[PDB]
Amino acid sequence: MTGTIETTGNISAEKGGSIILQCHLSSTTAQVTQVNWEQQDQLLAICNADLGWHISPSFKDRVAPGPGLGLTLQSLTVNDTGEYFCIYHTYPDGTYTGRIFLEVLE
Amino acid sequence: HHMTGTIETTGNISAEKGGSIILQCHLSSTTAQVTQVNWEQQDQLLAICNADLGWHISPSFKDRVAPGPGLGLTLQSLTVNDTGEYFCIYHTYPDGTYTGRIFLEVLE
Ligand SMILES: [Cl-]
Ligand SMILES: [Cl-]
Ligand SMILES: [Cl-]
Ligand SMILES: [Cl-]
Repeated sequence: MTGTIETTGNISAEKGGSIILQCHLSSTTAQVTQVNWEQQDQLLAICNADLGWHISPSFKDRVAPGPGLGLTLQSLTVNDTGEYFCIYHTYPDGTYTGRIFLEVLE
Repeated sequence: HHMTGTIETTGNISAEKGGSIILQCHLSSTTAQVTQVNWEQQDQLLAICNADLGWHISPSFKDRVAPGPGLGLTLQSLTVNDTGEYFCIYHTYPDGTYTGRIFLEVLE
Protein backbone atom coordinates (compact mmCIF):
# COMPACT_ATOMS: atom_id res chain seq x y z
CA MET A 1 0.00 0.00 0.00
CA THR A 2 2.02 2.88 -1.48
CA GLY A 3 -0.17 5.95 -1.10
CA THR A 4 -0.39 8.41 1.77
CA ILE A 5 -3.33 10.37 3.02
CA GLU A 6 -2.81 13.88 4.41
CA THR A 7 -5.33 15.76 6.57
CA THR A 8 -5.87 19.18 8.12
CA GLY A 9 -4.78 17.79 11.51
CA ASN A 10 -5.68 19.57 14.73
CA ILE A 11 -7.91 22.51 14.13
CA SER A 12 -10.05 24.88 16.13
CA ALA A 13 -13.13 26.82 15.04
CA GLU A 14 -15.71 29.02 16.79
CA LYS A 15 -19.18 27.94 17.96
CA GLY A 16 -21.74 28.75 15.26
CA GLY A 17 -18.95 28.93 12.70
CA SER A 18 -18.06 26.55 9.90
CA ILE A 19 -15.12 24.24 9.16
CA ILE A 20 -13.66 22.56 6.10
CA LEU A 21 -12.66 19.01 6.71
CA GLN A 22 -10.11 18.19 4.07
CA CYS A 23 -8.03 15.19 3.14
CA HIS A 24 -5.81 14.43 0.21
CA LEU A 25 -4.59 11.01 -0.92
CA SER A 26 -1.28 10.87 -2.79
CA SER A 27 1.57 8.54 -3.90
CA THR A 28 -0.80 6.06 -5.59
CA THR A 29 -2.60 5.71 -8.90
CA ALA A 30 -5.43 3.57 -7.48
CA GLN A 31 -8.93 4.79 -8.32
CA VAL A 32 -10.83 6.39 -5.47
CA THR A 33 -14.27 4.79 -5.76
CA GLN A 34 -15.85 6.51 -2.75
CA VAL A 35 -15.07 8.73 0.24
CA ASN A 36 -16.84 8.54 3.59
CA TRP A 37 -16.76 11.34 6.10
CA GLU A 38 -17.32 10.31 9.69
CA GLN A 39 -17.83 12.08 12.96
CA GLN A 40 -16.21 9.42 15.14
CA ASP A 41 -18.18 6.32 14.04
CA GLN A 42 -21.16 8.31 12.74
CA LEU A 43 -21.42 8.71 8.94
CA LEU A 44 -21.84 12.34 7.80
CA ALA A 45 -21.84 12.00 4.05
CA ILE A 46 -20.49 9.86 1.30
CA CYS A 47 -19.02 11.02 -1.98
CA ASN A 48 -19.22 8.20 -4.46
CA ALA A 49 -17.30 8.55 -7.74
CA ASP A 50 -20.26 7.64 -9.95
CA LEU A 51 -23.16 9.01 -7.85
CA GLY A 52 -21.63 12.05 -6.19
CA TRP A 53 -22.57 13.37 -2.77
CA HIS A 54 -25.09 11.82 -0.41
CA ILE A 55 -25.66 13.23 3.04
CA SER A 56 -26.97 11.68 6.25
CA PRO A 57 -30.44 13.16 6.76
CA SER A 58 -29.46 14.07 10.36
CA PHE A 59 -26.85 16.48 9.05
CA LYS A 60 -28.39 17.50 5.75
CA ASP A 61 -29.13 21.10 6.83
CA ARG A 62 -25.69 21.84 8.34
CA VAL A 63 -23.43 20.07 5.80
CA ALA A 64 -22.14 21.35 2.46
CA PRO A 65 -20.17 19.01 0.14
CA GLY A 66 -16.63 20.03 -0.74
CA PRO A 67 -14.61 21.75 -1.58
CA GLY A 68 -13.59 18.75 -3.68
CA LEU A 69 -13.46 15.60 -1.57
CA GLY A 70 -13.56 17.81 1.54
CA LEU A 71 -16.69 18.44 3.59
CA THR A 72 -17.91 21.61 5.28
CA LEU A 73 -19.52 21.37 8.70
CA GLN A 74 -21.76 24.33 9.56
CA SER A 75 -23.44 25.69 12.70
CA LEU A 76 -20.77 24.08 14.83
CA THR A 77 -21.64 23.36 18.43
CA VAL A 78 -19.45 22.30 21.31
CA ASN A 79 -20.68 18.72 20.68
CA ASP A 80 -18.96 18.82 17.30
CA THR A 81 -15.68 18.68 19.19
CA GLY A 82 -13.85 15.41 18.54
CA GLU A 83 -12.35 13.31 15.80
CA TYR A 84 -13.35 13.00 12.17
CA PHE A 85 -12.24 10.47 9.60
CA CYS A 86 -12.00 10.46 5.87
CA ILE A 87 -12.25 6.89 4.58
CA TYR A 88 -11.03 6.45 0.99
CA HIS A 89 -12.11 3.31 -0.84
CA THR A 90 -9.57 2.60 -3.57
CA TYR A 91 -8.98 -0.05 -6.17
CA PRO A 92 -6.84 -2.00 -6.00
CA ASP A 93 -5.04 -0.70 -2.86
CA GLY A 94 -8.06 -0.82 -0.58
CA THR A 95 -8.87 1.51 2.29
CA TYR A 96 -6.90 4.60 3.29
CA THR A 97 -8.03 6.41 6.44
CA GLY A 98 -7.34 9.95 7.58
CA ARG A 99 -8.04 11.64 10.92
CA ILE A 100 -8.81 15.24 11.83
CA PHE A 101 -9.33 16.53 15.35
CA LEU A 102 -11.61 19.49 15.84
CA GLU A 103 -11.97 21.74 18.86
CA VAL A 104 -15.04 24.01 18.88
CA LEU A 105 -14.28 27.01 21.12
CA GLU A 106 -17.14 28.88 22.85
CA HIS B 1 -21.65 45.28 4.67
CA HIS B 2 -24.58 43.45 3.04
CA MET B 3 -21.76 41.88 1.12
CA THR B 4 -23.06 38.49 0.09
CA GLY B 5 -20.04 36.13 0.06
CA THR B 6 -18.66 33.96 2.88
CA ILE B 7 -15.23 32.43 3.36
CA GLU B 8 -14.90 29.14 5.20
CA THR B 9 -11.47 27.85 6.24
CA THR B 10 -9.82 24.59 7.27
CA GLY B 11 -9.47 26.23 10.72
CA ASN B 12 -6.85 27.28 13.23
CA ILE B 13 -4.08 24.72 13.28
CA SER B 14 -1.90 23.30 16.01
CA ALA B 15 1.04 21.33 14.65
CA GLU B 16 4.54 20.13 15.57
CA LYS B 17 7.95 20.87 13.95
CA GLY B 18 8.72 18.94 10.78
CA GLY B 19 5.07 18.33 10.06
CA SER B 20 2.80 18.94 7.10
CA ILE B 21 -0.49 20.81 6.88
CA ILE B 22 -3.24 21.52 4.41
CA LEU B 23 -4.45 25.14 4.36
CA GLN B 24 -7.62 25.76 2.41
CA CYS B 25 -10.46 28.22 1.94
CA HIS B 26 -13.80 28.27 0.18
CA LEU B 27 -15.94 31.15 -1.06
CA SER B 28 -19.70 30.64 -1.05
CA SER B 29 -22.96 32.72 -1.23
CA THR B 30 -22.03 34.98 -4.13
CA THR B 31 -22.30 34.93 -7.87
CA ALA B 32 -19.09 36.91 -8.33
CA GLN B 33 -16.40 35.44 -10.56
CA VAL B 34 -13.20 34.52 -8.73
CA THR B 35 -10.18 35.46 -10.88
CA GLN B 36 -7.42 34.77 -8.37
CA VAL B 37 -6.58 33.69 -4.83
CA ASN B 38 -3.57 35.08 -2.99
CA TRP B 39 -2.08 33.07 -0.13
CA GLU B 40 0.08 35.13 2.13
CA GLN B 41 1.70 35.02 5.54
CA GLN B 42 1.34 37.93 7.92
CA ASP B 43 2.18 40.23 4.99
CA GLN B 44 4.51 38.13 2.78
CA LEU B 45 3.25 36.43 -0.43
CA LEU B 46 3.31 32.60 -0.41
CA ALA B 47 1.47 31.71 -3.58
CA ILE B 48 -1.05 32.85 -6.15
CA CYS B 49 -3.56 30.82 -8.09
CA ASN B 50 -4.61 32.87 -11.10
CA ALA B 51 -7.54 31.56 -13.12
CA ASP B 52 -5.76 32.17 -16.46
CA LEU B 53 -2.13 31.80 -15.51
CA GLY B 54 -2.48 28.94 -12.98
CA TRP B 55 -0.31 28.57 -9.84
CA HIS B 56 2.90 30.39 -8.93
CA ILE B 57 4.60 29.65 -5.65
CA SER B 58 6.79 32.30 -4.08
CA PRO B 59 10.46 31.37 -4.74
CA SER B 60 11.39 31.41 -1.05
CA PHE B 61 8.77 28.68 -0.57
CA LYS B 62 8.72 26.50 -3.72
CA ASP B 63 10.52 23.76 -1.78
CA ARG B 64 8.05 23.62 1.15
CA VAL B 65 4.80 24.67 -0.50
CA ALA B 66 2.75 22.62 -2.94
CA PRO B 67 -0.39 23.73 -4.88
CA GLY B 68 -3.73 22.26 -3.79
CA PRO B 69 -5.79 20.69 -2.84
CA GLY B 70 -8.24 22.95 -4.66
CA LEU B 71 -7.39 26.60 -4.18
CA GLY B 72 -5.50 25.68 -1.03
CA LEU B 73 -1.86 24.88 -0.25
CA THR B 74 0.01 22.04 1.37
CA LEU B 75 2.79 23.40 3.59
CA GLN B 76 5.69 21.04 4.32
CA SER B 77 8.41 20.83 7.01
CA LEU B 78 7.11 23.24 9.63
CA THR B 79 9.56 25.32 11.64
CA VAL B 80 8.50 27.29 14.71
CA ASN B 81 9.00 30.36 12.53
CA ASP B 82 5.92 29.40 10.53
CA THR B 83 3.77 30.25 13.54
CA GLY B 84 1.52 33.19 12.67
CA GLU B 85 -1.43 34.39 10.59
CA TYR B 86 -2.16 33.06 7.13
CA PHE B 87 -4.58 34.65 4.64
CA CYS B 88 -6.59 33.48 1.66
CA ILE B 89 -7.47 36.60 -0.30
CA TYR B 90 -10.09 36.07 -2.97
CA HIS B 91 -10.14 38.49 -5.92
CA THR B 92 -13.58 38.64 -7.48
CA TYR B 93 -15.84 40.68 -9.70
CA PRO B 94 -17.97 42.53 -9.10
CA ASP B 95 -17.76 42.05 -5.28
CA GLY B 96 -14.03 42.66 -5.07
CA THR B 97 -12.06 41.23 -2.19
CA TYR B 98 -13.01 38.44 0.23
CA THR B 99 -10.57 37.38 2.93
CA GLY B 100 -10.08 34.26 5.06
CA ARG B 101 -7.82 34.03 8.11
CA ILE B 102 -6.08 30.90 9.45
CA PHE B 103 -3.87 31.02 12.53
CA LEU B 104 -1.09 28.41 12.52
CA GLU B 105 0.55 27.49 15.81
CA VAL B 106 3.74 25.38 15.55
CA LEU B 107 4.79 23.65 18.79
CA GLU B 108 8.16 22.37 19.98
CL1 LIG C 1 -17.46 2.32 -3.01
CL1 LIG D 1 -19.21 1.86 3.13
CL1 LIG E 1 -26.91 10.39 -7.97
CL1 LIG F 1 -10.61 20.84 -3.86
